[PDB]
Amino acid sequence: MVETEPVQGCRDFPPEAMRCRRHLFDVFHATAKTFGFEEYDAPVLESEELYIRKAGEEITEQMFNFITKGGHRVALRPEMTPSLARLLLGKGRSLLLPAKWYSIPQCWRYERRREHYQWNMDIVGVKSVSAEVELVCAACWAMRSLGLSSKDVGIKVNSRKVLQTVVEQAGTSDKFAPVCVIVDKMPREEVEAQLAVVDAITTTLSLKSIDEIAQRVGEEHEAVKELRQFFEQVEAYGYGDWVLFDASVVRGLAYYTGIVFEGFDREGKFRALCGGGRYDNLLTTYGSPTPIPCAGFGFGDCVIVELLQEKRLLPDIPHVVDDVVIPFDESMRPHALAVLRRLRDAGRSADIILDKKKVVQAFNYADRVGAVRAVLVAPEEWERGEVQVKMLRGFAVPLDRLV
Amino acid sequence: MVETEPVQGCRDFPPEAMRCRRHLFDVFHATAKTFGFEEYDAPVLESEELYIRKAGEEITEQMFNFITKGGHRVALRPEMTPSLARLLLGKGRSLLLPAKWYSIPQCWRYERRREHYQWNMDIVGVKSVSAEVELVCAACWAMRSLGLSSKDVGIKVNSRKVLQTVVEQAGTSDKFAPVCVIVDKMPREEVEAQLAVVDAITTTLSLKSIDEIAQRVGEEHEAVKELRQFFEQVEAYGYGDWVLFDASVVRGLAYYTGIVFEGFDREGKFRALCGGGRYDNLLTTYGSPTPIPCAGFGFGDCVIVELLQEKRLLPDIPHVVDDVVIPFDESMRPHALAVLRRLRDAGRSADIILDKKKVVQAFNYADRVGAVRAVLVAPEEWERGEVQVKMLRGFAVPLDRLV
Ligand SMILES: N[C@@H](Cc1c[nH]c[nH+]1)C(=O)O
Ligand SMILES: N[C@@H](Cc1c[nH]c[nH+]1)C(=O)O
Ligand SMILES: OCc1cccc(Br)n1
Ligand SMILES: OCc1cccc(Br)n1
Repeated sequence: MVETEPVQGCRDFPPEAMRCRRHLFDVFHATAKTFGFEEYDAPVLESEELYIRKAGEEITEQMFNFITKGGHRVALRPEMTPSLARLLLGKGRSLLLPAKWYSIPQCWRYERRREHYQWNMDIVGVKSVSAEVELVCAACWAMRSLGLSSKDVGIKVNSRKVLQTVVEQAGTSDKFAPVCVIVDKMPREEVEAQLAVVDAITTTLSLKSIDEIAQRVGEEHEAVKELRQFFEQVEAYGYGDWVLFDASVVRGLAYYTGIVFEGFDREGKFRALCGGGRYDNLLTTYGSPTPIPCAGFGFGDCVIVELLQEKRLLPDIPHVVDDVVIPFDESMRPHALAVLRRLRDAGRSADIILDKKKVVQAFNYADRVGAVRAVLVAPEEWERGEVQVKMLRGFAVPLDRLV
Repeated sequence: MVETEPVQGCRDFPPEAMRCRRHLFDVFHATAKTFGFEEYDAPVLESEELYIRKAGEEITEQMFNFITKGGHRVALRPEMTPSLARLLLGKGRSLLLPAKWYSIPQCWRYERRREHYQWNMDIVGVKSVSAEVELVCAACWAMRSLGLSSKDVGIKVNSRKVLQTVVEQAGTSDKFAPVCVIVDKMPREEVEAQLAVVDAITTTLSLKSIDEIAQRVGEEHEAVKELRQFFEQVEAYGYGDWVLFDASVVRGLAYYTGIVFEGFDREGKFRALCGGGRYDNLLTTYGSPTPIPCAGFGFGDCVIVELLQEKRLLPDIPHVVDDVVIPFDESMRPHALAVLRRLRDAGRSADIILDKKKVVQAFNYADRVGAVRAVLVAPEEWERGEVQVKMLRGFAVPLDRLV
């Protein structure tokens, strides 16, 4: 027998599991539409070059790469943001701004799971914190659409500019991104050893509010005015109970320059539900002649499902279909087919019993596939221009009155 | 600057191109729902073993394979059917039958395009030709939903059992599948040379009707009764002008045992639009203790788009959004945000102008993103509990009357 299990660290999605995934994705799609984002996509396969950032990122360290037969260094994408930037840079001057683009790519890694799907939402060409406001609200919106509340989850919000200022007011301005990557890992003894290759860092990470950080850098330091505006806008949109300040949040990615944020469950049981931030320099580093402000987030398909399961928000939903058409016997098949065509022509989902079987087993089959209605096509009714209809969740009906 | 082009033989889908793809996929999905098929998925990455069929298939010859860091022979899937069978075999006795499963996987190759998406539709556990009838009708349905008619396209239909009988009545019963693979290629001189490593084959390929093939094997040879039933059922479903007999159609895949079929444009300008057939032995060869009848097709995303472009059936459709909310200035942002929340709460798609800009440039922006309506939020109206609304495809309105 063949190996029936999927390849290492990858998931199968038979119909039952696929209905769950599709329930999650319907939300990602519907939230994007609500928020005016436009869908895009790009090859899962990208040049390895794309991801050579040299900051010790976990995401790049764990890159699922290989060499083609032609000798080209390639990778299954570990994230989407670099692909987005390539696309943006490819368009350059022709792309109208601002742009709001989303996608739900499968992303990969090698080392546990080797794949996941990740909802990506990004705003391009918006300088102001309104971009981050909308992104954080979109993530809250999706979580709320899935049945969660602000009692279940929150979004922690910070700015890297603060640490930047503390890095700046202290000793280069060359390695702010590596430091973030290390500080993101916060085993204190281990983290400090990595930073050797500091006290103001730990202190400012532990500062508990905007007022306390305003004391450290001024009531108008770049980062203070943005956060107050951010919290003020989220407040005004009505999702104020969903967001809060947390100075320990920097994220693991090199390219964030400004506001960063992270979704979490309020019980402390799970990893981040989603993660994002402003990355105003990425496209400059890809060789863009003009700086392109950007901001966005990734929202994985696994952590959220665990949370939804824990909260009893992922009930199995069975397959449904409107009609199951049942030939009384094989002589009625042509006529049953004509009825099938009408039902489908009217926008109904409909099966016809494909195999040879007895009526009562056809009815049982109808029940098992979650049919709302069974339509029996029998000789005596057919000559009266009728079928027998029966609701499952039988009285004779004219063919025209079925739809 | 970074390489802005995608990796060799792969396609980018910026919003414009993605709208086209999504138009095609909406059809694939909606047809599957109409026909009662259930969605499933599986990893793009599969064990190379899965595809070792040793029949000289083009699809396996051109397999995008590699070795992992752990030394495991793997491949980006060249087709989906083997993945389906793995899943089916994994379930075995627990899977209720019949089952109707669909998916729209990206599939890959190495050699031109290295990737395409392919709608897959398969019926499992149905012995009779009704399976093939429904599959062929589903493909016609999708094409018709895309604007095509039976004047534009058809489906050629055959059975491999005929050639099987001619192979059987002639000299082993071990290499029927390799012969199909060669005969599928029909450069006559080249094809005959391959078959050396025959006249009844060419003759029967050139037979022009069911009556002529019935003369060669009997009015009830397995293949004759099935085809008459097939054409009779498709006729009864009302798609008789879409289908026809063609004895030269065998398809390139080793595993087809019965009825095979192929979609084509009636002008002779394009390759096959879709391709499928019955494959009643595949799961036996994977080690299933019980024979599992199966039938299905693949329907690519490229040929169909070319055809639709040629027929002027793929007009660009611009982005749309219901509302664009416009702060009169920054002081109105909080209030504009509250309005944004209401609109979205009511199921509308809505943007808010994120950047600082003048009203008339906001209105222009609204027009460019395809907004149905612009909602101006200005101080004088706001204190009257109102905004200014203006249709694009402005009169004052109470906040409650916007939805
Ligand atoms: N690529 C980021 C998410 C993101 C999208 N846009 C900005 N950030 C991640 O994987 O965490
Ligand atoms: N795998 C086939 C299509 C198919 C699906 N089911 C049966 N056949 C192909 O690539 O042509
Ligand atoms: O960002 C972590 C990550 C990247 C790719 C795949 C998986 Br699973 N996890
Ligand atoms: O069946 C031909 C095929 C397989 C995989 C990818 C592409 Br493009 N074409």
